[PDB]
Amino acid sequence: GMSSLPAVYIVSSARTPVGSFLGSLSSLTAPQLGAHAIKAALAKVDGLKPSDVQEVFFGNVISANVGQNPARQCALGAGLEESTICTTVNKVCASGLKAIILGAQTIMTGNADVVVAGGTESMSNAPHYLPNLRTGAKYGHQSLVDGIMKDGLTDAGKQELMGLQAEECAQDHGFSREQQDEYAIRTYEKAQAAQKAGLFDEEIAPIQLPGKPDVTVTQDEEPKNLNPEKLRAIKPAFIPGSGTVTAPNSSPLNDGAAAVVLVSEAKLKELNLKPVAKILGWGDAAQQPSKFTTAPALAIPKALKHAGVGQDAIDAFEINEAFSVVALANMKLLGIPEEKVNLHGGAVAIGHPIGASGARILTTLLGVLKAKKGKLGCAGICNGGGGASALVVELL
Amino acid sequence: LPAVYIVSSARTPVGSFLGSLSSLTAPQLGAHAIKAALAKVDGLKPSDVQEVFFGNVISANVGQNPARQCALGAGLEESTICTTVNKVCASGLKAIILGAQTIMTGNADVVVAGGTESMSNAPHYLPNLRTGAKYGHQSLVDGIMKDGLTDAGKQELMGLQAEECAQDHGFSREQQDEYAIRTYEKAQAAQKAGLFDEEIAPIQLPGFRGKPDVTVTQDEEPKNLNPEKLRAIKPAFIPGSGTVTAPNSSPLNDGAAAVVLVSEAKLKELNLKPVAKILGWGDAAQQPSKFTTAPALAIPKALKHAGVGQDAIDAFEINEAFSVVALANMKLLGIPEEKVNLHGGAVAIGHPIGASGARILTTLLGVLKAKKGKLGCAGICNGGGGASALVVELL
Amino acid sequence: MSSLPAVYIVSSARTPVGSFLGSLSSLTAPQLGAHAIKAALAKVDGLKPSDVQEVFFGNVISANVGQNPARQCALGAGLEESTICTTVNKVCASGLKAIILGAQTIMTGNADVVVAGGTESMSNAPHYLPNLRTGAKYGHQSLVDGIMKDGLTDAGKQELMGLQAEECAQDHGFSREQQDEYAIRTYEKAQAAQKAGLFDEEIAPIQLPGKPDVTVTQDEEPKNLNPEKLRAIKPAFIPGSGTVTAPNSSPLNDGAAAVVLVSEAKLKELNLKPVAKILGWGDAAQQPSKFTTAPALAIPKALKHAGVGQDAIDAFEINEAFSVVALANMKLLGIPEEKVNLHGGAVAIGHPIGASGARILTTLLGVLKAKKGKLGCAGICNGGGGASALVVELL
Amino acid sequence: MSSLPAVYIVSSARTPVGSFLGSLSSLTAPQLGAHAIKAALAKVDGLKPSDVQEVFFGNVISANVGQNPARQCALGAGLEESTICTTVNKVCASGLKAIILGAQTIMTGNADVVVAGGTESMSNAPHYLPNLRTGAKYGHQSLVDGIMKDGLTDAGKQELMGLQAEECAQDHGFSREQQDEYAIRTYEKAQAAQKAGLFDEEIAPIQLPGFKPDVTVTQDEEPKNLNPEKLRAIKPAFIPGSGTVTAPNSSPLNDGAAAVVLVSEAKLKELNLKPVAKILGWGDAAQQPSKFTTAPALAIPKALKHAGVGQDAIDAFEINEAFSVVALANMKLLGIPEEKVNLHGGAVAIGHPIGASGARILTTLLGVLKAKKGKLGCAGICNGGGGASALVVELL
Ligand SMILES: [Cl-]
Ligand SMILES: [Cl-]
Ligand SMILES: [Cl-]
Ligand SMILES: [Cl-]
Ligand SMILES: [Rb+]
Ligand SMILES: [Rb+]
Ligand SMILES: [Rb+]
Ligand SMILES: [Rb+]
Ligand SMILES: [Rb+]
Ligand SMILES: [Rb+]
Ligand SMILES: [Rb+]
Ligand SMILES: [Rb+]
Ligand SMILES: [Rb+]
Ligand SMILES: [Rb+]
Ligand SMILES: [Rb+]
Ligand SMILES: [Rb+]
Ligand SMILES: [Rb+]
Repeated sequence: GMSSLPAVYIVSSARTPVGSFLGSLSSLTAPQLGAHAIKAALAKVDGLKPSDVQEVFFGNVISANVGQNPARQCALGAGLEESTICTTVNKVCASGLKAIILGAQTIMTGNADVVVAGGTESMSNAPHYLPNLRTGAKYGHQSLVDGIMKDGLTDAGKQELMGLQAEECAQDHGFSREQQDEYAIRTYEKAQAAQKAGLFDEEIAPIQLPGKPDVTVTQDEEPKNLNPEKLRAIKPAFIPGSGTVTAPNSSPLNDGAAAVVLVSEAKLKELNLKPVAKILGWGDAAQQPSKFTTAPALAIPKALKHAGVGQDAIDAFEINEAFSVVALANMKLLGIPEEKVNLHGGAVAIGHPIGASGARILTTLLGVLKAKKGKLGCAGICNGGGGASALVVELL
Repeated sequence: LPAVYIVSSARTPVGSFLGSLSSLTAPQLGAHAIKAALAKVDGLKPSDVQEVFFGNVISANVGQNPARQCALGAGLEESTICTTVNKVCASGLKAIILGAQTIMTGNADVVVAGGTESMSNAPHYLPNLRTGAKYGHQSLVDGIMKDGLTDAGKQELMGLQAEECAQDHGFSREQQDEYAIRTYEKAQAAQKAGLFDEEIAPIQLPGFRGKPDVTVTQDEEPKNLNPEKLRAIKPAFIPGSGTVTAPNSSPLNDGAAAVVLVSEAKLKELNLKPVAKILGWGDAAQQPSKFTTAPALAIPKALKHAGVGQDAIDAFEINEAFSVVALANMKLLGIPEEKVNLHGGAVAIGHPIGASGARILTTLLGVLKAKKGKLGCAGICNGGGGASALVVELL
Repeated sequence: MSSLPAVYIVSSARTPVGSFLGSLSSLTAPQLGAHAIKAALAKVDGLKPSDVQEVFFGNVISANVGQNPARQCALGAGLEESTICTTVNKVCASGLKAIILGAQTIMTGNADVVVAGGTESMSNAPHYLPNLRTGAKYGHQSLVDGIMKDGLTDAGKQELMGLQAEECAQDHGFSREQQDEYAIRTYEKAQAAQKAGLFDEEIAPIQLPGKPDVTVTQDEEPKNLNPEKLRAIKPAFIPGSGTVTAPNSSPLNDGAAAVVLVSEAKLKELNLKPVAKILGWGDAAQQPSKFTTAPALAIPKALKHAGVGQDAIDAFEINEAFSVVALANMKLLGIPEEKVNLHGGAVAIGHPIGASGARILTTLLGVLKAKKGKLGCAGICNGGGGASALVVELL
Repeated sequence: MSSLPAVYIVSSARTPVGSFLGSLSSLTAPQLGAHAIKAALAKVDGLKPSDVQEVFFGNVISANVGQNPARQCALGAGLEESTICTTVNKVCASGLKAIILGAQTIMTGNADVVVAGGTESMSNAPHYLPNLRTGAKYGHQSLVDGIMKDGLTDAGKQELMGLQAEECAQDHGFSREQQDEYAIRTYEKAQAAQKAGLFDEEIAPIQLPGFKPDVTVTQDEEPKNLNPEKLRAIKPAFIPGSGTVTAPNSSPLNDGAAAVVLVSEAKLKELNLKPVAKILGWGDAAQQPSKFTTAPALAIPKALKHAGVGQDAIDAFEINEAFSVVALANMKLLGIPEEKVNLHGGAVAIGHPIGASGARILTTLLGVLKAKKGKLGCAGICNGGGGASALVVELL
């Protein structure tokens, strides 16, 4: 059981704003975004130094042309000691949450006391691939492969976009274009309402862009884009005519990063640190790849069981909105009412930098718990390939 | 914390760059190694495997989650948890470490861990098509150079980091060439004595347009040694004064390796016979350009974590990123070469970077069984300034 | 020359000249060329498009335009499938060499009605991947900009034309200031001609399918004159001491131009009213990096072929590949600027390279009419060392 | 043409024709062209390379060849920087239209010594990336094969010329078997000519310097590849099942160049040059693009009428074998017996470097007239887009 293992505390978290594809943060690389989130998270822990960080796990999916070990570049960019252990993690969309699980485990096996974990993604700076230049292609037109499509959005087995599998999800659990559109509208409003109230101000670390004075990106870029008129009238994106999944009710392509700082019980009292939360348990699950959309229906109960906590005891859920239908399907399958789900909006309105989103939603979950005066939270995120990861936190 | 047992391991032949295995993708190599290792364990079904950690560095164009593709191609259940890991050249060993940790915290009873790389199939990148470039010649980036072989800070290839290592600790073109010949001869002796045959799962490549079927059983590189050609070849990274060459460096390669890990409880429940027991591990890191000598920190950290002294180890696998890397670390730890890489190393065998961390552990178990040894240690440096080390006991 | 059958220009037309990636960048080179051909034929009272027997059309950067750009221009303009079509490349002189060949084909009796001219879409010039058939096993590769490679780079020196312009400033002693004042004068002349409607007759406006429809009626570059910015900008090819700038060089541009040529017998048969008579021509060439002053050879040769003295020419068109090219040829030939490019030149109007040779001829006929002149001469240098020139009489 | 100034051929020369990515693939198009020009000039006793005033050179796929391929050919062959140089593109007819334009430039008195011909390096045709200047934000992108785009595809229908060859087989009733047995006969004629040394005079062997032993390329690469059983058993190349056009009975893709040296009557007498042949006339013609296959049935009578020569007076024809079916159809339409056609084999067996073939077949034609003691020859060559060019010569 968890209680036979040492405790792990979150003592801070931070995230960049989430920029739009080729948008506000498109000039920064994935490690520049990662360094920014790590540095801002560490600056929040009173009593802890960046040189105290021993190990880093950082998610990143589309690592092509990012260079050697994205996590190492995030760590050194943030002013961490060159002695820091750094590992990049790829569990597609869940990478940012699995990096946190692996960070927690490294404290629990006793191999570190201070760990930074999270994820980063610069989808704007994902390149195109030329796959056959070494052996040559003697004759015929050839292809420049979009690295986002190939390594981020296509299921490897069926060679099928995730949106076509989200469409399969809509067929599977009975959710219409209208049901997905009105959900999409509601989470955009929740995200806009949070923005208007300043409820992202704590978690977000504004970015200063050089160039005489500086430009500052302080807000997530996608929430303001809501136009309910065009949203309900838009042509569907994956099945012309009878499709239900659209770009407005799907997650966008985005840039962003998020980071949490984990410490062991020894270091927490030895440095007399203020803990923000405790990790109570986690769960990974996986099923048929084309059914990844509902893999949180397995991961979430497994994480609750690991934590020894009931689904009704949870005050707030973060169920990552890869698509609107993903949130609706898992809510129906679990019997979770939407009034406890994605209370400041979700990825459909906020953005989905795929390697970071597992940590982004945990960052937001902590804000939701403080803002709405809850204690227990559960984050669940599906990933292409059939999997999902889930985590259970107690606000301290 | 619960004990972690290795019940089997397997590896592909290591193919040469654009060579015997260049038609196979990294998930194809990885799946091959996984189901080969699982077939060696009687009493364990492939459906018993709950989680997979697989190393892979140059993942571009491999498709979503290389480790998931390795697991599903190997016949594992769609319920398996699959994570791809990149710690550059240490990826295959760090995957095994994460796998053992997952057993130790009680979240899995059967884990497959390892690594794969198809350097033959690493693409080139066009990085500015999305925003465009109005006028000017543009660059196609070689993914091997950018994401595998170039240090991020210095923007210098690994062979220049290895020239630092030579000047830092005092090894000449002669001492590195003599070492390369010794490890080539050690690799050729093992092939002839059949000492790789257990650990290598041969790959069948059937041609069927009237073409003949092909079986790859050997590692492709060891046979290529020519000491006369080796000694007289020109330097590769610094003209005239350089000590590092292509023959005394590791090559680019294709390969995969896997281990099956089980918990103390599952080993008893299913009546499994263990091959080894993981005793401890250690990750370490220092200045990025000095990554060549990071094993000098990782290896003692892994020895200390395991409660085992340096003089107790029967054999070391110190991954030969370059001949000079083995020579430098052998100097700083005080290890005699008579207890290092006893069946050859990556200079002669090949270096599919994502896989080598698990490749040298696989070969290490073959060293201990053949030499009738008890305690083995493997450490592997990685670009960025880090290294990973692991200590096993044969049973 | 006079001892051969006479050749008459019965019409001419040009597109507006669009800026690089500007107002005409959505049209392909054959679409621009077809537009110019159709508009030239529409001006000839008593001649049908079906009477056109043969086409010569210039085009330099033909990559990805498809088979035989000239044939595509011809069919796109509505000419018969019986029409003989040949694409011509003499780099920047292509459009004028095309007209020379068209005249010769009438002179040797093989046609009575010929359309000739040139077209270029520099906006739609592709990038090249040169080594994908045989492969490149390892290393960063390049994507070659087709404009630089096939248009603007001298093959022997592998230096861009701007550096040949600097050779010209050094060889004939023209400072940054002299080049800048020339550039301002030619922009002013182009703007004046524009505003006075003097390009209205020669230009065939282009309608783009719509948003609603957009019509392009004016050359895009002339309005861009800013004298203060032009005098203060940094030099574009040699830092610090350079003299050649983007303002005082020709730009990259899109456009086409065409003339309709007929024999003397066909003029009478169809009772056609000629606009001008071709009196003679000349090509010349010298050292490739000195292509800038090859018109100082080709212009005297064309005048001698035409049996016309230099002083009798009422207006010259000396193509402004750079401001320094006009200055140097005016100096070498002793031609006063008051007789040169009277409605502006390519520094201000634009330089679609395969078309400019025919573009300046169309403009020259307009100049001779507007300024009440009879004899004109067009001269255009080209990458590689060459130049072409042609003498016309306005009737 | 009789009332027009005379034009003499004083020499000709061609490279060996190399297979696609074969014996000559390391040479650029201007390197091949320079070789042919220099070799042709070396044959003229009493004429210097510095006497050449003007050059017309065919070349179709000029992408990445650099400025003015013809100029590069001329300067590479050692001609003066004063030489006037123009590159010509009438697709497959380029090399013969170049010679026509060269003859005209003598006839109008603007030159007395002209070199004309053509060159193609199909091995070194690049691929194109068409949308890098404006960018392409998202999606896989095409790399266009320059051979397919600029050499082999009719611009109107976007149809490969092999498909229009099938239209020819259907239009004129030529079976798979008629095309195959024609192909075998022309391979046999090429082999027989090769073996008897009948190409030795016209071919200029190429010496490739070793980077490694030097390599001399002496013979055309394709004739030896004839395998009659495999030629008859191979699948069709363009229409599965019912197709009649195959790779063996079509022209290959090839590298090579050819050149002729032309002089005026005055210059022939001034330098006391020995003429090889006289150009008697020429003709170009065109029709519906997809019927380019039988455009030589228009060009040949037009060139004969221009020359004042009857079809029956011709001792030998070169009808360029773009496809076997092209030679069969033009022989049928014009009533020309095969025993007068391509007496040393044609492009199906020798190869088809498209910018050079128009000049290559004229060089070979001069060799056939000498070997067979003929006097009057006619070369005709169809070209993509609907055209053809033809030329009549008299051996002196
Ligand atoms: Cl998965
Ligand atoms: Cl590292
Ligand atoms: Cl030239
Ligand atoms: Cl045509
Ligand atoms: Rb701090
Ligand atoms: Rb903040
Ligand atoms: Rb959206
Ligand atoms: Rb088994
Ligand atoms: Rb085996
Ligand atoms: Rb080696
Ligand atoms: Rb008309
Ligand atoms: Rb008329
Ligand atoms: Rb007009
Ligand atoms: Rb300009
Ligand atoms: Rb000679
Ligand atoms: Rb010869
Ligand atoms: Rb053939």
